[PDB]
Amino acid sequence: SDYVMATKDGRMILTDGKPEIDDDTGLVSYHDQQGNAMQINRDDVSQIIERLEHH
Repeated sequence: SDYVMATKDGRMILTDGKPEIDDDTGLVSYHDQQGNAMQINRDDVSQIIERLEHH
């Protein structure tokens, strides 16, 4: 329930909510920290990390 996005160029983008891989557009959609809807070329994304939360 805490997603992290790894980019092919090394960056380790934190996010708010689960990103969206649209294979129909070749785009990954996401919200960052300031409530901003963003889009990044799927191609520049290498991994989608879900960090499970535990009580």
